[PDB]
Amino acid sequence: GDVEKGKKIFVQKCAQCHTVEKGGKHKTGPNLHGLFGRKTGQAAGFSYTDANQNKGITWGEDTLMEYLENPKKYIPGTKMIFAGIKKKGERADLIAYLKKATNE
Ligand code: HEC
Repeated sequence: GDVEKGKKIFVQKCAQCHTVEKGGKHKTGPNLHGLFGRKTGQAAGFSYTDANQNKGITWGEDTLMEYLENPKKYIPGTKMIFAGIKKKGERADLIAYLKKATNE
């Protein structure tokens, strides 16, 4: 994936609901710092659905690749109202961006 392309995707498709930085605010969706290795539904201070709390997976490259294609298919009942990113390359770029931005 291409980090710079992924940054642009994040701004267009994600940033209205999510921050990535350490100490960034929860918004409509949870702050995503530490995403890689985070268990579903475990960010303190965010009110998740039971569906997101109970999915029982660890976020990382492949679980994110699947989720982001079609969130509701991966986590039925999620309150993340986002249809998905259909192009594999776009998902890969976004994930590469997230891997950097959620760790910095
Ligand atoms: C607002 C309209 C959203 C947009 C646009 C995106 N996300 Fe989101 N996300 C949102 C909510 C309300 C939640 C919680 C859902 C629930 O059912 O409780 C989420 C959740 C995620 C998660 C899971 C995080 C966890 O701690 O388990 C991830 C990884 C995530 N969102 C990522 C993400 C990305 C990368 C987006 C752009 C493609 C994106 N979301 C858009 C709300 C909104």
